[PDB]
Amino acid sequence: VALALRHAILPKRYGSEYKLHCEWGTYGKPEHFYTDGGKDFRSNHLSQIGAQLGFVCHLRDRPSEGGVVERPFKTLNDQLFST
DNA sequence: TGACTGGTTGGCCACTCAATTTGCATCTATATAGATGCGCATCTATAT
Repeated sequence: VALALRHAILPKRYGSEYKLHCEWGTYGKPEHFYTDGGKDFRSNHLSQIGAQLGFVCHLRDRPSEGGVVERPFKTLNDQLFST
């Protein structure tokens, strides 16, 4: 989770070996972080990251509330991985 | 004649001093057993 936050937050750049035509172009840090109930996200380590960067964490009520993060894995299976 | 006799140029007390014994109070500097607190292993529980 900390590696994924580091990539999300820092400005992104990729070399020509990724062959991109666009730039990812996103950066900066959240005001809130919303997660499942997994130990990874309820760990003290993430809580210390939250307090230093200033983004309080929140646990989702049910997997169906996570629709924004859950659905992209179906979309990746269909458009990318099944080929 | 060989005897006799006479002749004759410190202690008893009161006071004092060096000493030297004996005892008591005061450090003192070490020796030595018990609380207290990390620092990790180990087990249990919970979640995806």
